[PDB]
Amino acid sequence: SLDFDFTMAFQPIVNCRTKEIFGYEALVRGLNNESAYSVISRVNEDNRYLFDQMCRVKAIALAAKLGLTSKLSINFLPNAIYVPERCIRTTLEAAKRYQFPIENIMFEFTEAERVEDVNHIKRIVEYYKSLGFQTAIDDFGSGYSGLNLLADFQTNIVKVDMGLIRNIHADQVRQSIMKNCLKLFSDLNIQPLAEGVESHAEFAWLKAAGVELMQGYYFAKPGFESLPSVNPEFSEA
Amino acid sequence: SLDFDFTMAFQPIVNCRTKEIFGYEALVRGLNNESAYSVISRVNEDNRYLFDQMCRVKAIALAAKLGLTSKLSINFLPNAIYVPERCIRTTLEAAKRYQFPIENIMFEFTEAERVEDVNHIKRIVEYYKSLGFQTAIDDFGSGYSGLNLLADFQTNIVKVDMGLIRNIHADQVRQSIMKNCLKLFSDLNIQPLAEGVESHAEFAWLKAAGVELMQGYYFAKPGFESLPSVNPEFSEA
Ligand SMILES: Nc1nc2c(ncn2[C@@H]2O[C@@H]3COP(=O)(O)O[C@H]4[C@@H](O)[C@H](n5cnc6c(N)ncnc65)O[C@@H]4COP(=O)(O)O[C@H]3[C@H]2O)c(=O)[nH]1
Ligand SMILES: Nc1nc2c(ncn2[C@@H]2O[C@@H]3COP(=O)(O)O[C@H]4[C@@H](O)[C@H](n5cnc6c(N)ncnc65)O[C@@H]4COP(=O)(O)O[C@H]3[C@H]2O)c(=O)[nH]1
Ligand SMILES: [Ca+2]
Ligand SMILES: [Ca+2]
Ligand SMILES: [Ca+2]
Ligand SMILES: [Ca+2]
Repeated sequence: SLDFDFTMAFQPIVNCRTKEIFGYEALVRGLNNESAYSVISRVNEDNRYLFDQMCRVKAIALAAKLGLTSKLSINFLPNAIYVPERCIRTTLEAAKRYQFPIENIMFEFTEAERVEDVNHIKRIVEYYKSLGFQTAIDDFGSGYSGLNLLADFQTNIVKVDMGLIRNIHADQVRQSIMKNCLKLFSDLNIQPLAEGVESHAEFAWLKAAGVELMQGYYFAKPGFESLPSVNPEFSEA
Repeated sequence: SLDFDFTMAFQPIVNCRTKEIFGYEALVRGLNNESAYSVISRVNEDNRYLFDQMCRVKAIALAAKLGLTSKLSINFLPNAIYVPERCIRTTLEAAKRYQFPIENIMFEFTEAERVEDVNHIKRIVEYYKSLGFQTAIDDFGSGYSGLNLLADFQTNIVKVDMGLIRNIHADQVRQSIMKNCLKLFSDLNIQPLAEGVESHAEFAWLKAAGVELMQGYYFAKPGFESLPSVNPEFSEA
């Protein structure tokens, strides 16, 4: 073990077709709502497995304490940790003590590590899918999270990076990128999710294009140790 | 300022529609055909801009000595100190002295390894296009080189990474990625180039799906200080 402490904020993912909440992403904060980066910047190589586990337990315990009945999304620590089976029971144990279905837990793989050689996140994704977890590719269209991931394995969901979503209602290039990626997603039976939606104009274009799942300040900012309600402008039109 | 010396190999790019050679990529080799990895291993921060400039001039001089009449494709090294604006003169002087038309020189931009700045390699790409150079995004669909690049700037050509190409006649996920990227490249009016083609089966599929420009061992391996001829089996049907 116990070097430093932190907690979670939660940000809803909204199904714009049914206007209900698909789930919440768990986002780490310091005890006074300090930033995620200011917490993760204290995570080094020696306490990576401890911090990984504590994030998982902390997100599961808080979501359950707050009464989350939809999905809980947890970023998988990008550091390609090994023996994917080692300390997966620490996540299985936590979900059992809070009676939280494995099937309601989605791990988001945000590949952005030091070495561009680690395709064996495929081993981890296929293992986690075998236990019943949902899976997502995070930050698709940025960093390392690219087509190279889709080529070798497919997750339930792909979170399109907010760089690709910003101002898309009037950016012809991003429009074409998204149009052709959605058909790719459809061909791969993968569900899209647009992240970082900030304005109604982006929302309205994404929804016409066929995206149902969306996340962003437009719907709700992350809520410190709380499960935010979603913007009235969208939930009543 | 020459701590060591090297030279070049050249590998043809074939336009399979017109059945003629589009150009040659210049690939650095050791003086005894040592690997490009072995030559770039000796590049540190101190001799970065020096090595770079030597690469471009060496490639132009050799190409001109060997009698190249088509395009010459040069890799723009990532971490190319990211401040070119004035230091393109050495490339412009070399092209003029060896009477090599600048419009037949293509630069291949493999990555944006200055991610603290956003428009960084966009700044360079637009500058070299403004001079009349050809440009290409290299290793598309692998590594850090992907859709995030296409969203903010467009080159004349996008070379699709051979990881996405490998065994594509057999791999239905890769067939879908490529079908939908090809239509995206069409929408953006970017000419696709398939890299690393190794067999006929791959070539025939890529050809049938509308790729014209291709490169790889199936056509010819890189030629040490030479301009290799292209395999007769593809040009004899
Ligand atoms: N400009 C903008 N930003 C938005 C919007 N909606 C959400 N954001 C923010 O984007 C980030 C998405 O999280 P990420 O997973 O892509 O990066 C995350 C994630 O990669 C990483 N992280 C890694 N492991 C984590 C972990 N166990 N728990 C929480 N965060 C973790 O911390 C990074 C910091 O994210 P954050 O909390 O500051 O901001 C959120 C979120 O508040 C939006 O609409 N507009
Ligand atoms: N397995 C396989 N490899 C192939 C095939 N066809 C070509 N290759 C090779 O793939 C590499 C494509 O070059 P790249 O730009 O994608 O990576 C290049 C490039 O990023 C960099 N580099 C090489 N020459 C450079 C140069 N002159 N200037 C700046 N950077 C250079 O080093 C890497 C290795 O060059 P290489 O000679 O060993 O291999 C070539 C090439 O010889 C193929 O069909 N199968
Ligand atoms: Ca995430
Ligand atoms: Ca993300
Ligand atoms: Ca290249
Ligand atoms: Ca390449």
